Amino acid sequence: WTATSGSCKGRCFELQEVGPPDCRCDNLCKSYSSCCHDFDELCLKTARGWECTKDRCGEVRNEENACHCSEDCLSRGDCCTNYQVVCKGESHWVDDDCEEIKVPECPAGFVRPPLIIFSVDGFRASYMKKGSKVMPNIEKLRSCGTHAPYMRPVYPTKTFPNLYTLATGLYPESHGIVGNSMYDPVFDASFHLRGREKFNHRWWGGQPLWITATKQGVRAGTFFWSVSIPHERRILTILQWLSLPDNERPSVYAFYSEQPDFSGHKYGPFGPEMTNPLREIDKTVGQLMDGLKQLRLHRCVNVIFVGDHGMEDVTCDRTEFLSNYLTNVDDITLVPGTLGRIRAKSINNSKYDPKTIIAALTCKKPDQHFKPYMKQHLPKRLHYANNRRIEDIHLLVDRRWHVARKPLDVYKKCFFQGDHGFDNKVNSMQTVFVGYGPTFKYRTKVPPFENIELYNVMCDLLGLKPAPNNGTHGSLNHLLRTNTFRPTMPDEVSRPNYPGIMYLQSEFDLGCTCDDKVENKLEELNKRLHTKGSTKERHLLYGRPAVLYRTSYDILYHTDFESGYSEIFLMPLWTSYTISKQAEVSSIPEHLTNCVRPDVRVSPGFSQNCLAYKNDKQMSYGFLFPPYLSSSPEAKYDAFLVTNMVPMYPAFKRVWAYFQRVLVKKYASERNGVNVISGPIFDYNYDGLRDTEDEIKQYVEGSSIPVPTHYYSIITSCLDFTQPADKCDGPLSVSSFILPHRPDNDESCNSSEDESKWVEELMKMHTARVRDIEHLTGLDFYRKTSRSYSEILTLKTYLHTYESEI
Ligand SMILES: *[C@@H]1O[C@H](CO)[C@@H](O[C@@H]2O[C@H](CO)[C@@H](O[C@@H]3O[C@H](CO[C@H]4O[C@H](CO)[C@@H](O)[C@H](O[C@H]5O[C@H](CO)[C@@H](O)[C@H](O)[C@@H]5O[C@H]5O[C@H](CO)[C@@H](O)[C@H](O)[C@@H]5O)[C@@H]4O)[C@@H](O)[C@H](O[C@H]4O[C@H](CO)[C@@H](O)[C@H](O)[C@@H]4O[C@H]4O[C@H](CO)[C@@H](O)[C@H](O)[C@@H]4O)[C@@H]3O)[C@H](O)[C@H]2NC(C)=O)[C@H](O)[C@H]1NC(C)=O
Ligand SMILES: Cn1c(COc2ccc(S(C)(=O)=O)cc2C(C)(C)C)n[nH]c1=O
Ligand SMILES: [Ca+2]
Ligand SMILES: [Ca+2]
Ligand code: NA
Ligand code: NA
Ligand SMILES: [Zn+2]
Repeated sequence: WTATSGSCKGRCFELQEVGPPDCRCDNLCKSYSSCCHDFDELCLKTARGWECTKDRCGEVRNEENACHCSEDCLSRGDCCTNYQVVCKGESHWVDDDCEEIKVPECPAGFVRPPLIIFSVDGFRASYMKKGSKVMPNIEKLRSCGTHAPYMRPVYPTKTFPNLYTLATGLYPESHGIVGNSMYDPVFDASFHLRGREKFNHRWWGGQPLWITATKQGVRAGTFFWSVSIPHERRILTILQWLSLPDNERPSVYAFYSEQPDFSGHKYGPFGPEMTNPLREIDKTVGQLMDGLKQLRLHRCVNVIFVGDHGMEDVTCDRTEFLSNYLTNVDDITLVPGTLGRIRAKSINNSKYDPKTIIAALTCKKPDQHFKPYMKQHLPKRLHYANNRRIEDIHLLVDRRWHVARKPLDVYKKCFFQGDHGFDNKVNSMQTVFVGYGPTFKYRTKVPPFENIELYNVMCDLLGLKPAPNNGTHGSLNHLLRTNTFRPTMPDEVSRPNYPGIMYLQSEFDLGCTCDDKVENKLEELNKRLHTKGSTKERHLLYGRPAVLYRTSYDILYHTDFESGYSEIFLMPLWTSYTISKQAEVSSIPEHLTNCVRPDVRVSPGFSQNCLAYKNDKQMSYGFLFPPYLSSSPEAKYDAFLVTNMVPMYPAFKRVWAYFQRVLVKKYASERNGVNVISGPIFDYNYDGLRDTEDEIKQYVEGSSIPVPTHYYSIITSCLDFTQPADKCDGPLSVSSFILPHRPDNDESCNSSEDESKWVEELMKMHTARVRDIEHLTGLDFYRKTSRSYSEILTLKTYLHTYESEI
């Protein structure tokens, strides 16, 4: 119930929410069906439109008008945004030369530069160049402020998950808005675009920027705008709030546009109908900047122009139907479109079986345009699994396609020509970032970055402490002139042991064999040096990784590689080695095919054993430092130490052996040497975070040897590839991956072919940031470089996409 009989007189767009059943005059009242009777009359004036004209200049104030051109309008804070241009001979902001804003130039009473977040829905990154001729205001912001060539959204590349990730710094699995449609089995409740359930607070996790500001005494304007309130009125409302007395005035404001997404769905991303929406968004930017210039705030406010996701060409005829795959299509519920989520239609149906659904959807048609995954098997870079609202079965849909349950859903539910939601590495899904103002840099281009990083920067711009989030604070310091965040490196929690030779060969009973009893003061002293770390500077180029949790581990040195060996997990946490451009690849000698050697530095009790692998009929083993890249026949024997061995399903060893034998040297050739750090990851509860020993669900049969869920590699070289990786004087270049450790290659439909046709494609799909490996391992990399810490944090957030140029 709402007693809509109270009044909005002098309450229009009030900032406080008055409690039911008293009628509301705040922006959300429309959405709630609760505005006072006179809200439209008083608060949504439209008389005479939005622009001053010569005849209106100096007019007698008529309170009916949408905006004013009377002499008193500046002191009332309610002139039309073009007032000073039309009536007072001023220029539009866009027509002014850009001039560096070295310090905030703010009216008296302003405690800090206000922040205005101008969000545009479906604004694809390439509109900035492709539409530049028709967006002069946006082009001025872009060229004069700080901009990236694109900003990476989160998956799924849908509106609500991205807008709320921008507001919170969290992945959707953590903030809870995992789609624009969701079912929460604990609540037994459904969230939809239409309707009221979506306003219930239990959907919205984390702490969004307006709540962060409010808790810390910084006032915020509205972020959600009722769809019926025209953009011109939204802008006028922000400018009115900016004229409030100091103690009442917000410091952070948001404007939202439903365009160009609305038209992009109808016309496609580059439909000729798209020019007009771009022009109209640019005109709204110009209204805002003219309005700020009138208020003498145009060199005071920081403005962020940011999008939620892009837009791809998608038509009704490019739809895959699950009814062409599944016999039981009526026993499932599908969340459809540019991603699929499948769960049982009835929880009482005990014939429902996810395994048979996955198999029926796997590589069943030659040009199949989606791929099924259990959510824990999705690429870890999507961070899309740890939430009960994400169904166990996920379909990753190819760009330009949809998936639906049955044909009748697509015509009895072509209209549309655009859509979005695909993998957030896809070029068409990328979106925009420009920052303009005193706190941003001037005429500065920054590399692409992920939208999860922006919350921390928005908090920096407002003087706020961010709530805990998934940004890496400091990684975007290069966007900023002032207010940078100067992080310290985390403290190492566990110090390593450095064991020497402590065990005789006969103390081991591992069931291993090696043909190595093949026998010198020249060479003997030299090999002793290698075991004490004499080549460590060659192979550990950026310092040893720090272990950020409590554990027991040993540093082991070798001619060709260094490792941090866990006594708890019986294998390395990390193995580091450098491969120069000149390195040669060799084979494993015949006499050494099954060789595994006890490591006399590490007790039998803290070693793996060969018998466990013999007995586990499903599990084989591989090596972290590859025997193929040994520096000499004699150094090769180190690669067969039991302390370099890790458990590997035979199907995965196909992938691993091709990476080690072919791709590492290919990368060293291309990049002028590479440093590689490789290791295991254990994430059995798919939370993106290192498992403790009691979370491990699978061991090599009969043993305490844990089976990794993934294997990672971090591959680093010099950004200036004229310099070799091991003699690099400037910035670094990195690429990394987190490969799932699976017992089949069902993910790769072409896996019956030679590894040259499918393995690198797999690895590209599982590209990762170093930060993702840090969360998964409790390790901190790049501790000893010559580079600034913020530059290293930017490096650790980098993701190599193998997408073509934007
Ligand atoms: C991205 O950044 C985020 C933010 O930094 C990282 O997420 C944090 O990760 C922590 C570890 O996973 C997690 O810490 C837990 O907090 C518990 C208290 O949780 C509530 O309070 C906080 C603080 O206000 C709140 O934010 C939480 O919000 C979640 O929950 C509601 C839903 O109920 C949602 O609305 C919201 O979206 C959010 O959901 C997300 O997180 C939860 C987990 O909290 C997931 O389940 C969801 O799927 C979703 O992803 C909560 O309201 C605290 O109780 C936990 O403590 C247990 O574990 C510790 C380990 O230290 C142990 O010592 C304790 O004994 C305790 O165990 C007991 O409970 C167990 C479970 O019943 C039981 O098994 C035991 O036997 C014990 O009885 C834990 O400390 C933190 O909450 C989240 N924060 C957020 C916002 O998500 C995230 O990891 C980063 N991602 C990456 C990849 O780096
Ligand atoms: C989608 N949407 C809106 C605008 O909603 C937002 C606009 C901007 C920002 S942020 C944080 O990017 O500045 C967040 C939001 C959420 C949805 C979080 C409240 N109004 N109406 C409507 O349908
Ligand atoms: Ca959107
Ligand atoms: Ca985990
Ligand atoms: Na075996
Ligand atoms: Na296959
Ligand atoms: Zn859309």
